[PDB]
Amino acid sequence: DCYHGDGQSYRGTSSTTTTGKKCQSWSSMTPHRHQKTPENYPNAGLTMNYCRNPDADKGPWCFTTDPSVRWEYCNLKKC
Repeated sequence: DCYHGDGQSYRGTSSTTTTGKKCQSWSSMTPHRHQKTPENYPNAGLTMNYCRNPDADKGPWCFTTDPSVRWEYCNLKKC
């Protein structure tokens, strides 16, 4: 659907970036290793590969499943 404000409260099912790439799961370290895991960000709703905003950036984002592109913003409109 959409997100409000900076989308740190977004708990949707969206999981595709702005360029149509599929998001990587927050609990996997492949293809990109990272520290934005549910253990490090317990209140961010980090589940499956859904778009989220653990670091309080401008809007929901995800690590991508393309080995060449670490992360991008998600394909979501601002409510």
